Amino acid sequence: KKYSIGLAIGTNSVGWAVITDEYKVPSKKFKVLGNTDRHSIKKNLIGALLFDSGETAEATRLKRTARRRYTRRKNRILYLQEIFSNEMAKVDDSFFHRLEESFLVEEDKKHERHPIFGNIVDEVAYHEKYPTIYHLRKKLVDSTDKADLRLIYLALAHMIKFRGHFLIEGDLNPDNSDVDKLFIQLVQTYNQLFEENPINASGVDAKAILSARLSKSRRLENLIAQLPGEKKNGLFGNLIALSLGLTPNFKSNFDLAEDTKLQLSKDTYDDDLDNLLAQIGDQYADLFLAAKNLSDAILLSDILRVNTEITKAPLSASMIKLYDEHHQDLTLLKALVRQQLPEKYKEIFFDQSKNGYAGYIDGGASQEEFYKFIKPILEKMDGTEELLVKLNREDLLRKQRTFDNGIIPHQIHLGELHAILRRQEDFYPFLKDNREKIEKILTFRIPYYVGPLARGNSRFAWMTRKSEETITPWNFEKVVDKGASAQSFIERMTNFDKNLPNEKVLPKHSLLYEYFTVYNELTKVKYVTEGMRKPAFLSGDQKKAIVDLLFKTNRKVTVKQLKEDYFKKIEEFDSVEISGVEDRFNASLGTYHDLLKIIKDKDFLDNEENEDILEDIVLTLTLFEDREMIEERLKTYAHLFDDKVMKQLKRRRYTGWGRLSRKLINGIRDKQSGKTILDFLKSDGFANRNFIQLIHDDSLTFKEDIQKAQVSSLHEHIANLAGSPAIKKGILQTVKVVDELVKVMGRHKPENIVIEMARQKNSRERMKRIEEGIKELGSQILKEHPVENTQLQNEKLYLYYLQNGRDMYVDQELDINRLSDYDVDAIVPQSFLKDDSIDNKVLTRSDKNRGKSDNVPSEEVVKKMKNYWRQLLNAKLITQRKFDNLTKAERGGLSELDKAGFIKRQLVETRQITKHVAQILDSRMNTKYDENDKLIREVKVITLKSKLVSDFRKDFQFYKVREINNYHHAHDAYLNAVVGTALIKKYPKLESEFVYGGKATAKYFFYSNIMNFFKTEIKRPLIETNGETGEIVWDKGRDFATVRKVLSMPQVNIVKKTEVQTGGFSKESILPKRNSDKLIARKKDWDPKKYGGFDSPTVAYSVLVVAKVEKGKSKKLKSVKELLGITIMERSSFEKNPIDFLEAKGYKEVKKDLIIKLPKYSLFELENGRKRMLASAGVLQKGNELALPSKYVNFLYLASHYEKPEDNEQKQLFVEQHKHYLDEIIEQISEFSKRVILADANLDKVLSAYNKHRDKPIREQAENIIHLFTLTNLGAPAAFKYFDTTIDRKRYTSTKEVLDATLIHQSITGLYETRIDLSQLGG
RNA sequence: AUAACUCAAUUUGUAAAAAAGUUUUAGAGCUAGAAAUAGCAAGUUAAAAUAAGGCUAGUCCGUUAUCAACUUGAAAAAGUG
DNA sequence: CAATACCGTTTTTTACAAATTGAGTTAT
DNA sequence: AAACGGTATTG
Repeated sequence: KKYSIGLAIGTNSVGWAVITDEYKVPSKKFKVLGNTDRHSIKKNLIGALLFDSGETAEATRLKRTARRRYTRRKNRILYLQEIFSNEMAKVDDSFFHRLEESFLVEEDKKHERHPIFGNIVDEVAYHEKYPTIYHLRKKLVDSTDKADLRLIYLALAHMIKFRGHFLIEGDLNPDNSDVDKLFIQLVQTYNQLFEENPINASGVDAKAILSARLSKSRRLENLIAQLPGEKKNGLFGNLIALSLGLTPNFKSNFDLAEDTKLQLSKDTYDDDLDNLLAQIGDQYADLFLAAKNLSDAILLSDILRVNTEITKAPLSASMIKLYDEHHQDLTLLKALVRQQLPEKYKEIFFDQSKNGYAGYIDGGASQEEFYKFIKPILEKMDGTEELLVKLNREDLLRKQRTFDNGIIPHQIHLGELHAILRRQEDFYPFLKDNREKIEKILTFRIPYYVGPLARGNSRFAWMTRKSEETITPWNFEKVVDKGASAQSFIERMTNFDKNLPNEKVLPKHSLLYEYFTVYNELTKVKYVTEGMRKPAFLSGDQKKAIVDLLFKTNRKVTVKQLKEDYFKKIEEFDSVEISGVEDRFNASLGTYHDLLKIIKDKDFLDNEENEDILEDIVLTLTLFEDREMIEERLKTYAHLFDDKVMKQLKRRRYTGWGRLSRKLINGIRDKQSGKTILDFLKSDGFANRNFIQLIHDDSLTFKEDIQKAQVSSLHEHIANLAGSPAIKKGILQTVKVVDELVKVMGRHKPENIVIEMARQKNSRERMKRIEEGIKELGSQILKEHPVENTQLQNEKLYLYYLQNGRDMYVDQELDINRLSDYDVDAIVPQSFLKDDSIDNKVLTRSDKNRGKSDNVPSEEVVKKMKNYWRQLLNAKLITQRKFDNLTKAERGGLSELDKAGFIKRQLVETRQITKHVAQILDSRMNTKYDENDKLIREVKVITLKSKLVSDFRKDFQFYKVREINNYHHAHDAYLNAVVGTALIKKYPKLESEFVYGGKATAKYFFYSNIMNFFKTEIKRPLIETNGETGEIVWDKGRDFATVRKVLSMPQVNIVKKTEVQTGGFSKESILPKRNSDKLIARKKDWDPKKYGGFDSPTVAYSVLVVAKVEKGKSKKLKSVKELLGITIMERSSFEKNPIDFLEAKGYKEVKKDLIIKLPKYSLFELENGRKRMLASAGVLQKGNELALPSKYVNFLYLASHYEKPEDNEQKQLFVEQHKHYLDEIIEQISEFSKRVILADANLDKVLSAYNKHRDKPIREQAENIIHLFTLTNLGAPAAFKYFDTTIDRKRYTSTKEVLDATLIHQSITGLYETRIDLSQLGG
């Protein structure tokens, strides 16, 4: 009767198992529906659902936002053409049409094929005169002549279409007129102060050096080499760093506290410089106001590098510089190939397949791939000197439109747009009148805090209209309510107070929130001095004075400040011992001081009468980050403040939200006392009750008034947990298998459910970690030992680099060729913490350098290495967490309680995600109440970590080999049920920890020995029992036999979740034209034989069609049965009307009643038990699991790791004994592969390989057998190696055989099947 | 197990922007040759598209999540061994 | 028909909220 | 980032 369920919850599977009293897995007879002659079947109640990962919403979002970018850029051009429409119609009334049809081949074009002037002589003339658009852009900026309107339009349209970035705020004029002197205005402002060590400027060419072909980083070095007696990280070299753009320490420059890096482009900087200047005095911001005055020209230099006082179009002129240089260098490279290498010219200048010029210009070859190719050639010939200077500088044969124009800000483009408009407005009255309109098309940008400009058909939209009517760059302010919209952008994402759930949380930085924060910490500080019996609470008055004197004067108050500045001076004690605060108060009045600095007067802060004004100011400063909108919402308090001060508040932005509301903190009243929570936190007699105390006090009304304010789908519930969509898919399925297992078990609930649930890009972030950390350390280790990204995925090499080539425990340089002789020691030993992260790993010469094994590293070490752990910490080359764990011995180290804590974590699952899954299953199984209206827990939900079954597997030789088949998930769920239920039968004490719903030494020994009742020796007995109840928990000499027998059962229900495919219509590669039915038109009228198009559409699902086709001149109707793949693009027109769709495909007399949907993984059974899974309309997958006997699984396990005491005698002697298990396994793979795989040629290749490698070691043959299973695995054929032989995938490239096979519709567990024979439909 | 605070690190979800890439056309190829083909010249730029599309017609929406079969249901889901 | 092999859009920036993990403080 | 279905090309 009684039973339990076991579950193993992964991202790609749910393992499940039903067990009874004696840890047995029952079997039953299940109906078999359908049209076959089998009416029923025996099944074991063990199984696994397999499924493809749920994906994140990201890909979908980056597509969505780019789509919106595309539609808006189109609108940008359509705004400009609409302005030009009238006057364009008088110059050339087909001009906008010829442009829209530029894509179409001549035979589909309505107008003459030359787009700009609609004839060949004028178009050839345009290109000879304006080889690039930048040549035209410069001309229209500088020239004063009336221009052709078409030419005007094309220059503005290109600037509006490719308009650059919105990263810099406000206005940009090119100033490169005085980099030869701005530099020497700052050499003199710095040479007045440091008049006792003056810098020889020697009219040195700063114009060149700072702003060369080369970088910023280097360009500093090269300037400071040209200055005798100046450390390149000295005060002038530090300033000069900034004037480029880098963050120096500035710390030793002036010998202060911590590090005072700046950055002239960050907004922090106006306000930040007086953080350094309010240390060294206002007398030194003429050395920074001469170092902003060059922070300009250095900004623009790397793009522009053309004298700006001879063109208002420095950008286009720079582009023309690349065009001319490209022209010269190529006529030269051509001469120098002809005179010195002429046999190669065709390859370099005609062959597109090869990454020469032909490849660069007309093939698929990149600037990098081109440069890589001809460096050999260009140096394998003299004369090519100055050409190679450029190749190394990435200045050689540059295109104008390239990866690096990313840096160009929209303000540069706007400069030329403005210029051109000022020129031609003199001739074109419409341009003068619409100059501001046009400039606005380039400039306008929907604010991120407004979002889609929707009309309540966008699930993503939130913006509000003042006016129902079309939004435009021009009417935007008058029609969008930017304020309402900026607020919703935040409010629609923010929390409500969990205790008063209709009240919204306060801004984290609210003065009231911070008062709450401080008083809560402060009302539990307790002190003791001279002749006081015990330590006591602070009082009301005491807290007021401590708040008033200390908290309202310094960001941090320290325990020292509370001893020396308070108790010493007002309470007059010589020594005071305080408890509840260590070092400094976590809470602080951050906003109080921020606001004191900007509004001078403290009486205004301290005056309660105007608390509401002050809360609304910070709410404004939190809600918005647009200083305009701040200023607009702040000007209502401009009556109560100076001019100077509104310019300072306008700047004081804040970020973050509380967990609590104003109402809860300081509105709601204890009925009795009439006091708010904050009221109590300020003064609560001699009780000094906490926030969380007051919430839970029966003596007070807060507990029930909160109860009053409280308020009450599965799919919804799950999808709204915090966790990876991948793991959320596993969760929903496990809930659906549990629901099925209850139905099969007669709607009877289980006794218990035992869940356990598993734990270039990686290599580009690491390289970023490495580069930035060494830059911060200033270490030449990279020049000494250079590294490609992808070899930093070696754990020893990455740790070597993150350690600056040093032993992390000794202060000795590590030799980079000896990593082999070096240990990777865990910081917290693995014996306590199962963490394989870089966060708890370190590289050392000898692991023993750490100190003793049984703790965190030695104080001796910590003492000697510390200053070194904090260089790496300040460099991001370790995290605070690694740092805190390295140093821990100086704070005492690992307490016996700490160690016991960790041994518990290894067995007790604490992750919030797995707890919710338990809670869901508890709430769903336990729904019943008693006479007294108490919840009846009819079902215990039990949570294990994976270590328990992994240990139990290793400890009793129930080895998993993952790659034999999919059974191990099922197996794990079974072993969870048995270890689960057994464990709380032996120790009902542990329900505390495992069931939802000298004292450290004992705990420690207890949990590390908890699992001993399974073992016969450690002297303890066969039958094992519950002390109090006298229940049998484990027949140690029979219960292991039932576990061996269950794991041996060949018939385990494995189910691949069948799925309709969704996603991109096809691959995205826009292919060239080819004659081929495969190409898919990128638009209705673009025949892919003329225009190219898409390849490879995804089939959403396949559909069995029985119909007729026409054959012959005759069109005699011929019967067909086959699968047609319905593509994601097609699916919706196929569903609107199945018939019409198939009839358009060539089908007749379609039998509509035999159309079967066949989603991906649809399972078919053929001859001899052979099964196939549908991959697609014309591709199948391996649908069988190979049930290898357990004696072979174990042999493969141990064999494959001879790297395993007197226990390893029996282990290595079992392998050597049963070496003939090798042949017996090869034979099991071939009998399987011959009856079900049908890869005749691939089998011969594995057999020849096996027999050829027989004299090789057993270990090495077993590792290689484990590869051979990929031959046999369920799913898509895939390549594997045998030793050195590669066996390429034998693929199933037709679905015809399944048309006459048996379709098997499986329920989620596999227990219920509907079997269809398809030989019984096709006429 | 749970709440607030502090510090660090993660993960999820949203919006606003940028630069390329690719595709077709445009940018008169020249000269010998009956042609097959052979010499030389040339190249850096632009337009337009960037899921087909959709109706709600917005400067919106269009790749996430959810899916055995049978009956019921627009669906969500429920009933069926 | 089978064996064989090739291919696959990419980078970057700004603004924000939430939950989570894990080292501290105070509590239910 | 592979993995593995689309595609062509080869007899």
